[PDB]
Amino acid sequence: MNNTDLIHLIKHFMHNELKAVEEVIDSPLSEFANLIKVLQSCQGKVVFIGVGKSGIIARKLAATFASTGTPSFFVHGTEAVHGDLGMVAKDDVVILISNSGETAEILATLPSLKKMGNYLISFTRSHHSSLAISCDLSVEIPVKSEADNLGLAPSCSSTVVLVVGDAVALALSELKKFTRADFGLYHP
Ligand SMILES: O=P(O)(O)OC[C@@H](O)[C@@H](O)[C@H](O)CO
Repeated sequence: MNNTDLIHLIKHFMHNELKAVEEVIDSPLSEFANLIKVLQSCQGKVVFIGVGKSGIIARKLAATFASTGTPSFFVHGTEAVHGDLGMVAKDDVVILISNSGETAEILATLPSLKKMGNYLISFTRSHHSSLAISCDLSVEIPVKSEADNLGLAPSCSSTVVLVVGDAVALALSELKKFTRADFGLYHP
């Protein structure tokens, strides 16, 4: 493939991701106000749980929440069922990220988390997913397709969830009057 065509091929995939983000910005995001309110009410930490590429985005979002004034950390969904559920205590709020809302490893956390009693939020592509049905607040982040021809590689979905989560973090940060001086304290 010549240089100009290589460049168009790269821009094709970038553009697919751009479209997926646009689809979400153009959507009503009705439950986002309730999402903000639940997060504002959290008296403990916001614990993000995921596996695979969702889990890597969950790690980014925990770090972004923390760096902008909302204490948060990440627990991997498999490590959770091998003891790390012990990191989650009564006042913590749990956000579980799974694009399908069917990932076996993430659903495996749910019986214990129901016993533990924490407020559970899901980020999935469907309110009808197993995970979403089991959570207290389902946030639906619709993703039509992935960017690859096969539609198999998390690309559109991982990027959309990152943009959505970043915007949530920044709205909470602005709402709580997080300052440059607070930012410097956590970023020496
Ligand atoms: O986002 P869910 O549907 O949980 O899928 C988890 C993983 O399978 C996915 O992110 C993984 O990296 C495979 O692509």
